[PDB]
Amino acid sequence: MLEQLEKKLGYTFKDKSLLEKALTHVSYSKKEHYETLEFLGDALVNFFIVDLLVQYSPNKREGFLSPLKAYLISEEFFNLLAQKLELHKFIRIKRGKINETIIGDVFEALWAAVYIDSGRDANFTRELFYKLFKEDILSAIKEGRVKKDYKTILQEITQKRWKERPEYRLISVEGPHHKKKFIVEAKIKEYRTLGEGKSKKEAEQRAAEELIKLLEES
Amino acid sequence: KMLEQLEKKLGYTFKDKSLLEKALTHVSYSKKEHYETLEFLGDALVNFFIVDLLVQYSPNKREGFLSPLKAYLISEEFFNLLAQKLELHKFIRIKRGKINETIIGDVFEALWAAVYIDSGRDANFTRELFYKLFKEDILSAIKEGRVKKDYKTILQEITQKRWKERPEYRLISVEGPHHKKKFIVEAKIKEYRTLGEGKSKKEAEQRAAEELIKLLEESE
RNA sequence: AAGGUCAUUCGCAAGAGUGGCCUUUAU
RNA sequence: AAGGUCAUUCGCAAGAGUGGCCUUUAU
Ligand SMILES: Nc1ncnc2c1ncn2[C@@H]1O[C@H](COP(=O)(O)O)[C@@H](O)[C@H]1O
Ligand SMILES: Nc1ncnc2c1ncn2[C@@H]1O[C@H](COP(=O)(O)O)[C@@H](O)[C@H]1O
Ligand SMILES: [Mg+2]
Ligand SMILES: [Mg+2]
Ligand SMILES: [Mg+2]
Ligand SMILES: [Mg+2]
Ligand SMILES: [Mg+2]
Ligand SMILES: [Mg+2]
Ligand SMILES: [Mg+2]
Ligand SMILES: [Mg+2]
Ligand SMILES: [Mg+2]
Repeated sequence: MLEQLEKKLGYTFKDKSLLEKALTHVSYSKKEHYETLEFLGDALVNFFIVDLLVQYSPNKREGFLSPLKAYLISEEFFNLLAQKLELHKFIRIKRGKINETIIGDVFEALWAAVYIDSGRDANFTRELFYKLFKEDILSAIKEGRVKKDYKTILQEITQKRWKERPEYRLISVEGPHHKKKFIVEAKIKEYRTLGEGKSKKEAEQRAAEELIKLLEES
Repeated sequence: KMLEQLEKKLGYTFKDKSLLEKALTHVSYSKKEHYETLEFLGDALVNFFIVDLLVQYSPNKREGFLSPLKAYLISEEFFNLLAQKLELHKFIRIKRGKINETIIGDVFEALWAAVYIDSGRDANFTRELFYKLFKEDILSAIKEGRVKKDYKTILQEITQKRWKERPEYRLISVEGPHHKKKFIVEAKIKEYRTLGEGKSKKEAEQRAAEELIKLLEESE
């Protein structure tokens, strides 16, 4: 069933045991799993994306490119690129959902696989990667489909205005001990908002988005 | 130019000298044409070189084993060590300021991005050039335990397994001009205490943590 | 890495670098 | 990313994955 991936990919392995290893979670083999390929793949793809950014972005200033990169090398973004490859259909895994973290790990492991299989031909792998995703990446940027970091955007707003940082405090924690929903207040001066999520961080991001919003209505 | 000497050490001659010059130029010297963007590309480029090397020659290729190696091998400190081979500091163009380890580590990244660009974005070629200069020295530093230790992390792993607790760090003193400050910090776990000195809290906590680890290996 | 802040340098301002601190994001 | 820990799964132990929390490092 690797052949469907090999077509979506447009590459055929000279060693299918590499491709297999890259699609295989440890809960299906503690002998041959994506972990190591995931390590190389992260470095290899971060490089692809950054290289891409320096090529096409007119504003080449590190203060501009950086927060772009923080998004385009993120698990959240890798999962989107994986959707083009229907990556979840090829993942050797037993007990556990194929959640965003697994998908992203495989996506990293995959490109490591291609790289090594091509004989560590980074030039080839890079262009193959660009063949698949360059237009998708560049279009996300152009159309503003880049996830905003509201906590950082907020704090930079309030530090310029009041030389202070907002306060996030925990309001409630409810649900089964791994299906928890957090509710968090975010406050600056006397402006107060709420957020809810499945991590303390996620709820703080929501509240902070509301707070940015609230400060603009005023 | 003088660039011929660097080019010699490097084993590569630039087609575009301006490209080389930009990688060696701080913004204090030229707000128009300096190393910042190259530095950005280089960080990703060089990290990859390091990582691919680690995966290639290491028997233990576990995530949680390689990552701490990587964490030292892609650090400003370690890049300053590689820079020495090129004598990078005598080529850097900088105006009102010393050429500290941050500048050198920055230029080390930029220079590699510059070779990369100047080669027509040939990553295979650039990676082999890096290796020619640096592969043996890198592998040998790993082999010979010349890898800097993350004491604060080592220590909290020690105290957590033994006592299910993290050491406590408290500020004892600060000394000097707000831009040339010297910190003294205490690390504590149970009744064991050590002191540490540094030019930043983190560096002092690091020295404190190291001594505490030593203390714990005498009694525990 | 980014923002604020203390120091310092570019005569002050604006803007920038470097050093410290605090905080925040991504990997 | 690592360690501790809560939850959960692999029948328990051992080991490992996933989700939460806390802490630490590197870029
Ligand atoms: N918080 C962190 N501290 C140290 N290294 C990290 C951290 N996050 C990511 N890394 C490094 O980046 C590699 C790839 O990360 P990842 O894509 O999240 O699996 C890891 O194996 C580590 O070497
Ligand atoms: N703490 C950080 N938060 C976010 N991005 C970072 C951080 N440290 C390094 N980076 C990213 O890595 C790039 C290279 O870092 P550097 O080698 O320190 O100049 C930066 O330009 C950022 O894109
Ligand atoms: Mg990654
Ligand atoms: Mg992981
Ligand atoms: Mg990863
Ligand atoms: Mg928190
Ligand atoms: Mg770097
Ligand atoms: Mg850098
Ligand atoms: Mg910098
Ligand atoms: Mg900075
Ligand atoms: Mg982990």
